[PDB]
Amino acid sequence: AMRQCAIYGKGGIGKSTTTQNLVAALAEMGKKVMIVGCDPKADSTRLILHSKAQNTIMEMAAEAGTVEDLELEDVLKAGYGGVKCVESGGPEPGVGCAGRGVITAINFLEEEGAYEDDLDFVFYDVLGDVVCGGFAMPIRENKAQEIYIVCSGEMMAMYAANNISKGIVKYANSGSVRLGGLICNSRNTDREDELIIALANKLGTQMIHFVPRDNVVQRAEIRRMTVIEYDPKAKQADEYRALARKVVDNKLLVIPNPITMDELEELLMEFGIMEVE
Amino acid sequence: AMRQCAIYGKGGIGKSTTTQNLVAALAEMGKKVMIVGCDPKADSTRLILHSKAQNTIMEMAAEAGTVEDLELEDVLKAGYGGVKCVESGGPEPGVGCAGRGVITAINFLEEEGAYEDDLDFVFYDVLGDVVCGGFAMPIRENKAQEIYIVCSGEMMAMYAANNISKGIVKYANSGSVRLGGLICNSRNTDREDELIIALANKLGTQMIHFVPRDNVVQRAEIRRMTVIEYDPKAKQADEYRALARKVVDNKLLVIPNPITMDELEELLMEFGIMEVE
Ligand SMILES: Nc1ncnc2c1ncn2[C@@H]1O[C@H](COP(=O)(O)OP(=O)(O)O)[C@@H](O)[C@H]1O
Ligand SMILES: Nc1ncnc2c1ncn2[C@@H]1O[C@H](COP(=O)(O)OP(=O)(O)O)[C@@H](O)[C@H]1O
Ligand SMILES: [Mg+2]
Ligand SMILES: [Mg+2]
Repeated sequence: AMRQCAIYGKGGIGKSTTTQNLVAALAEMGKKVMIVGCDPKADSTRLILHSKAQNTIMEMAAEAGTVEDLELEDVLKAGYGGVKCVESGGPEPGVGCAGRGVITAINFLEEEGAYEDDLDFVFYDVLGDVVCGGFAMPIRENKAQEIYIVCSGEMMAMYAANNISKGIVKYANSGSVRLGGLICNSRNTDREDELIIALANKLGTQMIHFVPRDNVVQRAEIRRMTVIEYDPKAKQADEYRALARKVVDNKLLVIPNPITMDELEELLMEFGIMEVE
Repeated sequence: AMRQCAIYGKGGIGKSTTTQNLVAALAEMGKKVMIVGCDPKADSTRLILHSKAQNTIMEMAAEAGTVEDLELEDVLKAGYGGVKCVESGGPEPGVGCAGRGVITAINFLEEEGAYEDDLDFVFYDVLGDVVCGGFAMPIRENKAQEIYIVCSGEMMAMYAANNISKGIVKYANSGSVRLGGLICNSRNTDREDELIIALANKLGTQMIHFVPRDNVVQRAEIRRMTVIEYDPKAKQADEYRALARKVVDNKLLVIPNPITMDELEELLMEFGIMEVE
């Protein structure tokens, strides 16, 4: 068995940083993990690979001729802790559907046998600002059974969490895609943890971890590393280890209860977020 | 003549706040303005209308039967300063293309004669995290001749600005869509203004205004108002008046020069952004 997990969230919220650090912690534990980048930014594996980014399946297929001329051994790349990494890519802006490369990538990986019995986890790092096309495919096509949403006390981040939850509800009749939890990537604001806990409770899930804002992340990323690799003794490394432990142990996978915009606004007002100075 | 402008940018960067405040300042000056919401969040007109949000063309068409059963006089709503407001809407998450409602809305507005000679400006408030489907339509179909990108020293915000610029370049052979400038919506970080000026120069454009981070925005928005209406004497009101003046006077509309990710990273490192504590 392997657990298929997808990390969703609005752009810039911390999906790739959180995913790569969580996965590094899992590898440090002895888990075998694959990361599948499903964001056109295509930098979802750079901290595992110590790289600028990674050439995408869409790019490699175009240079090879067709995706079928690609071999899995040429596409997947291993980095820190033996974590295997692949990037979907996507069309250039203004051309075709930004999510089209995700469909091509996931189907290629399945056909080519990337989902070897030995994997313990697959993480898809998925753009979440729209829930359509290839970005909806992990949910619509039952590819990621456990969705974790990175979010913060930002209204936009919570709105995205609600929209992703609506997509999960839409496809609940088929497959087994469920919301596994919210991950609060802190903006260093008062009561933020309480706010995301409250949002999670309203959606029917939980806040699986509160990730502090910590500049060690920037220092590690400037060096193309997870915090786990860059400074295993960092306080922030232990934060990602705690998140990884809780993901491993998590058994709550729900069909979420999307909320109204009135409920979101009440949450913000209640927890004095919009009133913090 | 009327100037057709589109405000693009990543989610949560400040498009709707900036657009509505800029437009309120234009109306305060005596300009006639229409705002067309092109973001599924569909709250791009609430501060002009003093409202929760606005019912969308997609919603109204579904209740009426077809979009052709709708009348312009039932769709457009006027708020502060006589500013006319409409929201496109979009499909629910997981269903169909998130941008489909933008195509329906803009075509409806054109067919129904919303672009009356008396308008001085139309502003489209467009989701910019992907540049495809209906979100690319204002560029692809030559609807917004002047694109202004709201951005900040956030790497994701600058990446979005570059991707939108790539979309402008893609469609430069036809129509007349051009990049008019970057608007820095400040994160209260050192040298941010210099950073966005540098990015603008690399793209071939300009930073048309640096909008400070100011909590009066939250206080006005809690009351469903632009700062312009809420407190015309606020320092931030004068900031939006300065932005509006510079938009009115702006004559630089370029085919931009998208940059590499290496150039973006160098910009961040140069201006010690990622190294600010
Ligand atoms: N917990 C954190 N502390 C400090 N910086 C963070 C943290 N999480 C993310 N970041 C920073 O935020 C930026 C965006 O994170 P990223 O993971 O790339 O977002 P996404 O993948 O959701 O677009 C990066 O510069 C990263 O260094
Ligand atoms: N200059 C500013 N100062 C303070 N808060 C701001 C400013 N600009 C935007 N905001 C806040 O940021 C949030 C997102 O702005 P919004 O315009 O809704 O973003 P977008 O439309 O790009 O998703 C809102 O809560 C708004 O109050
Ligand atoms: Mg990312
Ligand atoms: Mg908006």
